[PDB]
Amino acid sequence: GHMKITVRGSEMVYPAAETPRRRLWNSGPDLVVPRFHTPSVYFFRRRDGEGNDLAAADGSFFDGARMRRALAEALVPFYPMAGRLARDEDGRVEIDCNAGGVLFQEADAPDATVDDFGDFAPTMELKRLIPTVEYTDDISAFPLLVVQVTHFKCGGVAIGVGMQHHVADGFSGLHFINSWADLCRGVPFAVMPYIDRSLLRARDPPTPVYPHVEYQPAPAMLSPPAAVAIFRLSRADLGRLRSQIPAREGVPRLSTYAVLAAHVWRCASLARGLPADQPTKLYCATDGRQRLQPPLPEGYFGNVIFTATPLADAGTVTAGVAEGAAVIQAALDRMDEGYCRSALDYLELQPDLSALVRGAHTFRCPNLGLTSWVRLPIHDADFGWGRPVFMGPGGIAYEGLAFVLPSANRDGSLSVAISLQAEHMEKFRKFIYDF
Ligand SMILES: CC(C)(COP(=O)(O)OP(=O)(O)OC[C@H]1O[C@@H](n2cnc3c(N)ncnc32)[C@H](O)[C@@H]1OP(=O)(O)O)[C@@H](O)C(=O)NCCC(=O)NCCSC(=O)/C=C/c1ccc(O)cc1
Repeated sequence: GHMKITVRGSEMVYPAAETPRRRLWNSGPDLVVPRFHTPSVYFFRRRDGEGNDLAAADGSFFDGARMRRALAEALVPFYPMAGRLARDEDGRVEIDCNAGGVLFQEADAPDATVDDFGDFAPTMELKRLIPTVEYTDDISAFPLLVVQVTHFKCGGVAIGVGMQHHVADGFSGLHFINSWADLCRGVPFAVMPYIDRSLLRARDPPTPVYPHVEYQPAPAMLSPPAAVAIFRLSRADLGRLRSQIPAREGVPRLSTYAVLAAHVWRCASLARGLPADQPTKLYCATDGRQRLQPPLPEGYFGNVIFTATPLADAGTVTAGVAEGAAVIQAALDRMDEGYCRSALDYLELQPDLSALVRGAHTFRCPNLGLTSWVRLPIHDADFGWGRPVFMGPGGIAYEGLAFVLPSANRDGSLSVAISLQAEHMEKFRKFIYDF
């Protein structure tokens, strides 16, 4: 259906104090992440478990003025967020820290309730909860951060975030949002951001020592409307799925990501009807912070995304989750300090990094992307009126792109949010539970 959603006011929000005016150099990983405003949506319920109103003692519940004041404070240490994209003399995209501000707006949905969104699948209707950005040829023209706070008939609220990917990855993006939340809640946030990105500069001279398959063009089909859905697997399902894989003494244990990813990859491949000899490539975003040595400063503010790309004939992936999980874990296992360091050097040698940008052509059939949010603090944004009951991607712009989401409660379930061709989704829906 098409929900009535009325925007009651838009406002640019600026840092509430002096911030540095500068150009901020972007690292190779900053430049190869997707070129969108990464969409996320938060839902907050007006009543708790037992039916108590979650409004504060002063009657507030996501009061706009308060949120904007806290936002302005947050933008002082996180000042690149209030910047704009630009290019350096060489044509390399950078951030112009010019305190141009972020878009904040409020909306009302007078006839819809949080419950109407059901499972919170990242449909184009869910995307309506994030402000829309008009992309022209002037890359400096739009804010890097847009936010909408939407109020519902039930008293509940959605916060829709869109964060231009050059500025921050998951950890750094949520570091900002959660810090904003902390300020709004009336507590100082624990970790000041570290802004300079030169720590991720390549070595001089660059000395790559791997082919870096992750930056090579993805396989094409050997010589359509995209559906979106979300699927929960209970702790017991994930257990049973793991128990299907032989775990023998002396064989290193597969990660839950590798097992689940093998399952998703196998199901998508079967649903797409891939022949056994069709190559297929799975794109796995990997956090460099856990891999680089010495570790980066705790508050490093930027992208530290490296990419693991298992690649196999569809025959290997569909033969079973055991075989697919092994291929994925091997690809993950490659992602150590020396590999991530080599990748920085490799990216430095490229004449034009915009060519390596991951987008529609990257994730589309016969390939796949599976971005884990399992260890991101997506449920910690408490602005003063409680923790969210759901957080997920606002939409999924590319076919073949999927997310692993952790549960908002303690049940240890995981959900897979995914986009596939409509004809293929109909099969995927059945296959993901058909084990
Ligand atoms: C993706 C990998 C390869 C797979 O891992 P994962 O699903 O994230 O899970 P982990 O494997 O790291 O952690 C799970 C394991 O760790 C264990 N564990 C688990 N939490 C614990 C614990 N607190 N204590 C101690 N043991 C534990 C847990 O038991 C579990 O064990 P096991 O079942 O044996 O696998 C992992 O290495 C990794 O790099 N994860 C991070 C990937 C990442 O950075 N994704 C974000 C990309 S950027 C993006 O999407 C941006 C979004 C965004 C969003 C909002 C914005 O505003 C802006 C942007």
